[PDB]
Amino acid sequence: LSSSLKTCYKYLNQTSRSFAAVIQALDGEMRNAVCIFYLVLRALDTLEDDMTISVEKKVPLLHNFHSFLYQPDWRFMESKEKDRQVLEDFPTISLEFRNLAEKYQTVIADICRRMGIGMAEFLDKHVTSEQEWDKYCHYVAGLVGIGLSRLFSASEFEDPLVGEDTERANSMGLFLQKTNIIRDYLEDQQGGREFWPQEVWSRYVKKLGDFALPENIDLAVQCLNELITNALHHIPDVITYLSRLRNQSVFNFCAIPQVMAIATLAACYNNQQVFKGAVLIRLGQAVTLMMDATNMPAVKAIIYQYMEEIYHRIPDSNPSSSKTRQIISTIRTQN
Amino acid sequence: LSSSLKTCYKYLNQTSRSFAAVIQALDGEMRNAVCIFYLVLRALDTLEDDMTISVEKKVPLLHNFHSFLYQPDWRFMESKEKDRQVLEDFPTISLEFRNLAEKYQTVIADICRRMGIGMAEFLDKHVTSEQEWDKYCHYVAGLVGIGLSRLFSASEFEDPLVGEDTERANSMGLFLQKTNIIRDYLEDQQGGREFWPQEVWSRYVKKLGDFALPENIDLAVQCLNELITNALHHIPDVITYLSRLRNQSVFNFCAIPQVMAIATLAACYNNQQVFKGAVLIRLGQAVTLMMDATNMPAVKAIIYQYMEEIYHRIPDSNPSSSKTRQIISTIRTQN
Amino acid sequence: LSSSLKTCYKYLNQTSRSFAAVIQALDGEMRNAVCIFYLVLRALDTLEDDMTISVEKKVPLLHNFHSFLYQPDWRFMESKEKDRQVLEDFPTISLEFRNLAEKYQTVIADICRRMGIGMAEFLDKHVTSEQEWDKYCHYVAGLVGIGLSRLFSASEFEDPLVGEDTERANSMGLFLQKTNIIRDYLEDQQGGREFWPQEVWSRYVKKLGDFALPENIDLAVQCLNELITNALHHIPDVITYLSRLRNQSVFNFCAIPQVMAIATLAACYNNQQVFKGAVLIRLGQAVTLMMDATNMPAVKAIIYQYMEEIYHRIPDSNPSSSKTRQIISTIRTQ
Amino acid sequence: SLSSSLKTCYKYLNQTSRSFAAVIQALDGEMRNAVCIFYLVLRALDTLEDDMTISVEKKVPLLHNFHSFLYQPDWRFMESKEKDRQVLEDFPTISLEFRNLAEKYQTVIADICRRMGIGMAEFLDKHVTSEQEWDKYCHYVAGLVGIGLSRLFSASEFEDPLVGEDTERANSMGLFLQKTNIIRDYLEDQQGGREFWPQEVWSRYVKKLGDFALPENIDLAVQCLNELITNALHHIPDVITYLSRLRNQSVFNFCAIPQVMAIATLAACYNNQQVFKGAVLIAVTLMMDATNMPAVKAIIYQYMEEIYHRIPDSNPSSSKTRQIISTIRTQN
Amino acid sequence: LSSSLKTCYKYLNQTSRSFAAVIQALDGEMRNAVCIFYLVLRALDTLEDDMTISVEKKVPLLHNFHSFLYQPDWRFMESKEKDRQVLEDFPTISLEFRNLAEKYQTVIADICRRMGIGMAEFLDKHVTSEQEWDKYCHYVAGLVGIGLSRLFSASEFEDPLVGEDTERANSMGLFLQKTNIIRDYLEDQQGGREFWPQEVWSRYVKKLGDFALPENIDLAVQCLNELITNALHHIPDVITYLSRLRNQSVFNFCAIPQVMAIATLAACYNNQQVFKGAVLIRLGQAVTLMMDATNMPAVKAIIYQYMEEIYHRIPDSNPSSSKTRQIISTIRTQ
Amino acid sequence: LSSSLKTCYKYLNQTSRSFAAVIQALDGEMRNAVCIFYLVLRALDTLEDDMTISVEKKVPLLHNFHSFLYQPDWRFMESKEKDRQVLEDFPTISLEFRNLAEKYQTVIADICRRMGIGMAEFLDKHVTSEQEWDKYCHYVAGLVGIGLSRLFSASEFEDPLVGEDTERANSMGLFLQKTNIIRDYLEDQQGGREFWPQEVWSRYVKKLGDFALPENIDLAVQCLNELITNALHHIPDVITYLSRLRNQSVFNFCAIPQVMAIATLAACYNNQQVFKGAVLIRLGQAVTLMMDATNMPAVKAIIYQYMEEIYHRIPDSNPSSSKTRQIISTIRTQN
Ligand SMILES: CO[C@H]1CN(c2ccc(C#C[C@@]3(O)CN4CCC3CC4)c(Cc3ccccc3)n2)C[C@H]1O
Repeated sequence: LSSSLKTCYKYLNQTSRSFAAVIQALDGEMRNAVCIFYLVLRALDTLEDDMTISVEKKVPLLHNFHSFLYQPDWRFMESKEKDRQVLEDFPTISLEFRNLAEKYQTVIADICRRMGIGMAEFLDKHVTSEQEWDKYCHYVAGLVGIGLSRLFSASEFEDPLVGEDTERANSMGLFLQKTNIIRDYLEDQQGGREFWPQEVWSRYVKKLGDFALPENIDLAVQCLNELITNALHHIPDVITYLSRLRNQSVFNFCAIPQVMAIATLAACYNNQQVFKGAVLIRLGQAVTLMMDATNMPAVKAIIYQYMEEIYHRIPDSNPSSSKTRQIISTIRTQN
Repeated sequence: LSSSLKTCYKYLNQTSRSFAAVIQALDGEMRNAVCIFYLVLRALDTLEDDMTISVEKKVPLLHNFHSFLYQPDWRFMESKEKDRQVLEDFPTISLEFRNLAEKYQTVIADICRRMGIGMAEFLDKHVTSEQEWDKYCHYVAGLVGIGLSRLFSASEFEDPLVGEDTERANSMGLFLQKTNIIRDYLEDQQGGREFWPQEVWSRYVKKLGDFALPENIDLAVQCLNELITNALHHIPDVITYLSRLRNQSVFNFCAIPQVMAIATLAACYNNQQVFKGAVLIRLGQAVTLMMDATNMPAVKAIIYQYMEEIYHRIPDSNPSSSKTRQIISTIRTQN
Repeated sequence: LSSSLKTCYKYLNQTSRSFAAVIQALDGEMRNAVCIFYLVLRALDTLEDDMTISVEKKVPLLHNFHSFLYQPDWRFMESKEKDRQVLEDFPTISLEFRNLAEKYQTVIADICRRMGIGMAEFLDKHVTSEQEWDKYCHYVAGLVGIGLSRLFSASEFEDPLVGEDTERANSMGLFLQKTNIIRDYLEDQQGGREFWPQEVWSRYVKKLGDFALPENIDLAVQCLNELITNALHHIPDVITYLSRLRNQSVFNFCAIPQVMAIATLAACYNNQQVFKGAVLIRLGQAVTLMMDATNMPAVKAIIYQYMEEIYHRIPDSNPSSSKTRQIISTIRTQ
Repeated sequence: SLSSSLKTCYKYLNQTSRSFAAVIQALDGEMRNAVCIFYLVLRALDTLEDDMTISVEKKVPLLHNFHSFLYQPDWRFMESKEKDRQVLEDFPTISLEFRNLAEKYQTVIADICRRMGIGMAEFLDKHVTSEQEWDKYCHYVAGLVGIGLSRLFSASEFEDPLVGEDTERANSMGLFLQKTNIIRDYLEDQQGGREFWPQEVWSRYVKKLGDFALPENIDLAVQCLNELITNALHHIPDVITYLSRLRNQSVFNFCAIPQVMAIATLAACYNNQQVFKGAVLIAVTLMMDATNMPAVKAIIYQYMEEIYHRIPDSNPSSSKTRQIISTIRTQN
Repeated sequence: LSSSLKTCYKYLNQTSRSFAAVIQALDGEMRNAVCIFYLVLRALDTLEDDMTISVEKKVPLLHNFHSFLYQPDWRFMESKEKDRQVLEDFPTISLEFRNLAEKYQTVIADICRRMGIGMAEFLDKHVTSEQEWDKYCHYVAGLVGIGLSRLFSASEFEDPLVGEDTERANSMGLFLQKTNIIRDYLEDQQGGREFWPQEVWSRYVKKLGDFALPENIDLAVQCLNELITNALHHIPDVITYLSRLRNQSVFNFCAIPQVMAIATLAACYNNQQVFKGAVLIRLGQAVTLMMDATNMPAVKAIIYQYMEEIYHRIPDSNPSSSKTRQIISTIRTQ
Repeated sequence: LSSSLKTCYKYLNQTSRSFAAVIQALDGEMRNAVCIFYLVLRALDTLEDDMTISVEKKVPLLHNFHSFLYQPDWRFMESKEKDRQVLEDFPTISLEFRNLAEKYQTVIADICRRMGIGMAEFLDKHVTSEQEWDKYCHYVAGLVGIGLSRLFSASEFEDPLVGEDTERANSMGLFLQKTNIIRDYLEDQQGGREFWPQEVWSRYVKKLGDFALPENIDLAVQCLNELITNALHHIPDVITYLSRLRNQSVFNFCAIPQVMAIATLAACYNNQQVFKGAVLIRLGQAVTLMMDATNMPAVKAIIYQYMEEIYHRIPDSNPSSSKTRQIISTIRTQN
């Protein structure tokens, strides 16, 4: 009934392309909790992205963002990004945050603190190792999967296990983040951002930006398949995690984005287009045509169908061909 | 093995484009009760539309139609309409009506009696105020939502509350009827039928027929968007009503047509093609692709997706622009 | 993390174009049990189809196939089939089979044995009568539907009532098989074998190969509608059988294949393309574009929409029209 | 408000039914009225069969056409002198509600009424002789009813299609109840001039069935009582199988409770001289009711042991009784 | 292991002869929420019944009782009633109240607030019409059935439709209350408390206390039967309300007390003993002892047997005979 | 249709007045396993209790009994007990023991082995401390609770937790055993056996037999209430144990005997009749009557009512009054 809450949801739909719909469809207290949660992370993320903010002035913000949640008057009017109104009109957001049950804000604020730490940390460096890729993805998405699970277990809509297995929840976050990192190479590159792991791309070319160069299209695709193969290893945890949910609204919120990500990886696999523009979500085969992602067995079938689309297009001489068949074979056989 | 019951279903399939399937999919008792309810209403509508029937002769028929249900031999042989078979062979349909449990009989007859009254009432006039629009929609559709709701409750497949809350039931009907009226502007025009509320279109043109003329397309679309905005006010009730359903076959029957109507309004909003012919139902955003309208959370997600599709296309100039944002905001925040 | 199990699933995906995913989606012990069940039946079918194997050497292999399951070192390297890797490497499959629980093994073996016997029977004869056509289908598909039902109950993921209803489980199989046969006419014509009952086509033309003759397209399409009408008679049992299920993974597994088959028949009905080439699962109505085969009410709606897509195309010319409408009518009032 | 005719039917149900009104009224949705009406028409038919003031010549056509009177709106019978005659004199009210039932239910009920009428007519001139004939008679008046009820459960979709298809198990449900009642109502019937115990059985004990009423034959009476009960016990395995297939709670309650009461009646009558002098009066159990399958099994097993340890070694059925009880005990 | 919570359950058992067991049997959070709810109502009721508290002092206590839940030190030490311990040690009870989740606190406080106003309203008067009887029963019990329903839904153990149906929840309360009021005629008369509606008993006697007079036994039993007939009218709602429940612990909690009340009315119907002391629930027709009140179909059967017990004892001469038959007919038929 | 298996069931019904029915009602594989388990224990108990079998002969019989299960022809023809038939025809029982799945054999044999040793350990002594009472009861009943639980988990009709939590399984047996020992005081006394713990009764009289003396009735009842109070301490575990069962047949089997034991204790509490003969079912209350022990909530309510029947009788002057109120209070407020 609130006017500020009405504003929060307006922002959610303003800044979110993939989650407003499933968030708003969440039952009870999760609706506003997840909604608010998304808004604070957006504002936080909007800070790390504004390069017009000196590193000397930005480190503080990231580190003490979790504290601005309790500062009714706090805000930021010195941002030029496109999602500024959430910082400028942050008071409206912080307000609703404080209207949440403590237990929920005890989770959201903890994550905001821990994320701000990781984000600041990677502020003056790029991802080198695959281990550091995980690490970075942990700070910006893995902790969100962890934070979301704890919110679910806290509302009691889901068993406490969900919130306890930070590992599985971590994978949920990593799979989405890696998928988007892979798919947005060109966009990120043209923006001056580099997220692909140097220890992986340096085996192909001198510098990451070279993949934007058409003469390197063959090497680029090869690196793409290696990165995708890497992300595929999280699928086992995704299935395990999804298979433990019992609340329908929570399952949709969780399953749908994951399936959309898997669908994106299948479309991007061995696809030169990843280096020319944006990629389009191929719906599944003739079987998936008759099924959606709202029940576990169907989500399984859909995933397996997307694996065969990848498996069937694997180039014999691709340097990762063996690795790709290995993980896919593991996904087919695991139960 | 009843030839008459078989004949009824043959008729159901010959006249119901979008309901035969979901109707025949209803569990047990509701199947025949809803099939027959559709057929009798179908016959009533056929009489109501037959312009070759003099008013003086049509009024008593609409008024007394409900009584023919109990007259074994009653039938109408002077109709030229396409679906005239349900009138010429009414004895077959009325016979099955009399075979339904008494509790379903009383609901259908009562609704038929009240609908006939309202249909005759609007035979000599057109819709003036937006209030008359609601009254007209109530008589030919709202009452149907209420009738169906009463059958669902009486069958025990759904809670007593579904049949009791007539306002929510009424909204289900108004939303479908308003959507179809908005969608079929042109077709009705080329038929001497005017359903758009006078007190609304008279603010853009002086002759409803003027919207078909393109010197006014810009005004016609303004009127179009206003009416759609009116119709959107029923969605909160539609969500509330669907949220109370617990029987899957009933949920399918109720939700699917509602979701299709919402998809339709989104495909007509600020769309010039409405005044040039038929419109198509673009799928639902990337997410929707993975969601069937067979569970409440999914239906919500879908409904929100469409709301944003409309919200994203609101011209700042459109005279209803702020009302359209207002209702959409109320729908997305309201839990 | 078993090596041989991973291989079985590699063959599952390899040989099956439409069951792999739904099989891998099955709950607990049904997963490997049905996968293995599909591979063995696959190997067995591979033999029957291989025409290089003599009529005297084939019969034995068919009759004893079920025993090979317990004979570790048993293999077969003298086949020219595209899916011979299952025969050549049968030990990998027999091993995992032997790793299944006793309850599952029993079922699978029994079906293989009975199927074997049946397949041998039609090695020298042909599909003459419709009753005969049911007989064959019962052997190559009907019994499989029963085996699956039994596995569901044995797994106890489904009520004991499922495995008991052998009559409708058999119908599940008969419907799919008659459908594949009807849709795969030309490919089977240009292949050497004919599965369409002579008693039915013999009343249309003198040779099944004659349907491939453009100068008979009419007679062709008419014989087509006639057979399809025959397959539609199984739908009531399919609906009843599916209505009984309570496990989501089992329902998806049973319902999606059946629905696709129905979509198939609706595409083939009164269609010439069944004789020139192969058909497309043309889109469904507007409503169906909303639902998917994962819950019974939705499966009913989808079925009804295909029945109407067919019914509205019935030409009152067809010697079958009367019968086509008759069964659909029955399907509508159930 | 709605149908006062239906209210009259439930009034008759409670008027004529001593043991089923409550569980029938408790059935879910459609089964409720269908089973109520089914009970009432059978009750009218039985009232005609049992009325001895109606000559056999006049009675046979009524029994043969009863199933058709269901479709004759004004038909009724005003010459019955039986205590339950109100259902015949006001049959129009009952057939009216019978005709308001969905057709799939009418079909089942009329069919059972038709077949039962034929069977009842067939037994008006003859007595029950062989055990095979005893089953036949029980099939007509009760076996077909179990079959009828089962077909209604499947037709309603509250139970699996199998329930109505397995006519043998459904038939056993009826026989067990009817044999039990026949065994328990020996005296009452003898005093009414009606004989139901198989002649080929009681003849091996006395010359005239009415002799068991005589104290000087009590020992022989009890021996016969035990042979019949022993016979009746053979239906239990089928009863258990039947109940174990039910999935609807209201249907389970309706089917099991009557069967348990009948089993409790046999246990109370076994080797009991009371069956021949007056009326018979019906510990782990007392913590359980007959509303879930495992509990029903337990209750049945307890009753079986009650009979088992009471079996007189001298009794000539002694071995037959132990064998069937052992068979029930070890049955899966 | 809270000592204060330990004390609350101790108080629950000291004051509730017929609810402690089913309350302690409730799943998860409903357990404490309903225990506390019972205790605070027990205190409020003791205040209402204490005739040593003047009306001008009592009105504020009743009106503001709900606010006392949030006053840690509030308590009442001037009561002479038998259950005054909950009032004298109210802080221990209000403490556990404040420990309950906010969603439960809100429902309990709201019902105390509303009940406080209703009780106060009736301090200066006796129940007159049957409409007034319903209003009074609504205030002291109807609101509790409504409150309990909201607690069930708030805990998620029950569907939200349960708390939403205030009409039937209200009937659940009126039924228990009217039954107790009927049963306790004598005990209330000897206590100087009159609850039987005046517009009803004044048609039989000059003073409600006259029913305690042996020479009016006949006019007393008739009034008794008229009140029971009135109470029977809530059974349809009771059955409807119970059919909606899905959680076993909640079902037992709601069904058992209703069934005991039904057994009580049957025992009291046309029973002279009502005016000479308490009445014994013995009851049980054939079927009964082979089924208890823990599943809906059984509950229905048990209720039907009790309705038949009453129906079979309805005297022709009784002024309510027709009405009594009508309502039971309605119960058994629909 | 095995003649040896039905002979086994004949013996079960012949030697078990209160478990034969619920055992026979057990689902699938549990049925035979539990039937056989009961028979072998019945045979073992028949040896232990036979006083015509010398200590010299008995010790080897109790210690090796478990091995006789594997010896096809082992039998014992010198028993003078009433149930000697199971010993003389042991090959029939052992044959069926060996036909059970190996996993069940492991359990049954293990328990017979452990029980054998425990019984042997007590042939030469009486029960002294309360710690020893627990030990004796563990050997003859607690181990059975553990064994039965392991059979349930092995069969998979119950979760592995049922079999793993041996402490709760042990409590189920101790409760029943302690209840039987309390109830059978007088019968055992006239039998020459003493089971009441000496460290408890000695604090009241010189010899256990003195409680049977009319002049010691007051002291006797006091002792009785102390032992009963002791037994009540297992109730929380009984509730915990039963609350975890998922299979209806297993629930009935475990719950009914437990509730019956609770009713017995309630009936014996502060009851002088315990020392003049036997006692029985204090028929419950008004709430009880309306509920059976086939669902957990109902079992809880039934148990709580009996706790109150006891609570209501605790006389302030009983030496154990405070201890009795304490454990009962603990039983009331534990979730
Ligand atoms: C409460 O939710 C329900 C509301 N629904 C409605 C509402 C109204 C109608 C209608 C209608 C008509 O009067 C309009 N027109 C077409 C059908 C009849 C006769 C002429 C219809 C059509 C209809 C369907 C089935 C039986 C009767 C009518 N459906 C279906 C669910 O969304």
